[PDB]
Amino acid sequence: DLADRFAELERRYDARLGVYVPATGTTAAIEYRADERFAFCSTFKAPLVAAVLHQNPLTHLDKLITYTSDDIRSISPVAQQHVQTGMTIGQLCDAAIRYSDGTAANLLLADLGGPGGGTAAFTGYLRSLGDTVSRLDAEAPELNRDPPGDERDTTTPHAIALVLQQLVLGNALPPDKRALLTDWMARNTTGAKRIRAGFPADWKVIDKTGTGDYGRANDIAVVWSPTGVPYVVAVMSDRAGGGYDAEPREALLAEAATCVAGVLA
Ligand SMILES: *C(=O)[C@@H](NC(=O)[C@H](N)c1ccccc1)[C@@H]1N[C@@H](C(=O)O)C(C)(C)S1
Repeated sequence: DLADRFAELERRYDARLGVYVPATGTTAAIEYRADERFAFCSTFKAPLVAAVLHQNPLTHLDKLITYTSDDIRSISPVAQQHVQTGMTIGQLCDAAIRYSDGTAANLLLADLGGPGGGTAAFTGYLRSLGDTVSRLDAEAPELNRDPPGDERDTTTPHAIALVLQQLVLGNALPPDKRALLTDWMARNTTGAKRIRAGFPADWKVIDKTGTGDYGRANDIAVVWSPTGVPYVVAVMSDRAGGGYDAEPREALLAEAATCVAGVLA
């Protein structure tokens, strides 16, 4: 039984696990702790890129953004290198999704603009998609640090899956912008050991990960069967029992995804 398997994984990893797969043509929704809040961590970068794409003409991708030494405040594998040159909006989107670059995401939040360095506008974008649950309150590095249970900087597996479904499968974005987001997630470099590890190689997987303090490890994905039937998969986890420095455990997500894949096969 799925719920039993998910509970077994929680015990194995001393973790809290949340899973949501929306209902489809012939499958019921899969849900486990799906309405409990979990920190977004870097998963917010996927709808962030959607918001920036939606907000602007496509060629806003070519706008060069400049920044400085004091802007590097978080893991930023790509932006660390381009302080002098600056990065285009398209480069920032690419880095935010594919390398989970924190500076890139902070700069995208500032591009979106408005109160809270862009976090209010980000939240407003989610509200426009019918998500009355999620909230972003801080940028990097703070957004990954809220104590377990705190509602700041949280979503739920259910909420984020419905958002991702609209962005990738539905009509939240026009086809050209939708393809940009989809391709960046398809080319993600950080997800090999999470949802991807749970699905057979002949399933397509696109995803965006997040990792945070208190053992936080998330992954949100869209997967397509070998015959092109898509499913949205959100898996979220934390390990409050280990305190702030608890190690995130990717294997928990790989195992959860393997269980989901077994049901969807
Ligand atoms: C988003 O979740 C980001 N997380 C962090 O910057 C955390 N402070 C962190 C936790 C563990 C190791 C390094 C940083 C980025 N997204 C993560 C991910 O996509 O899983 C990351 C580890 C690639 S950094």
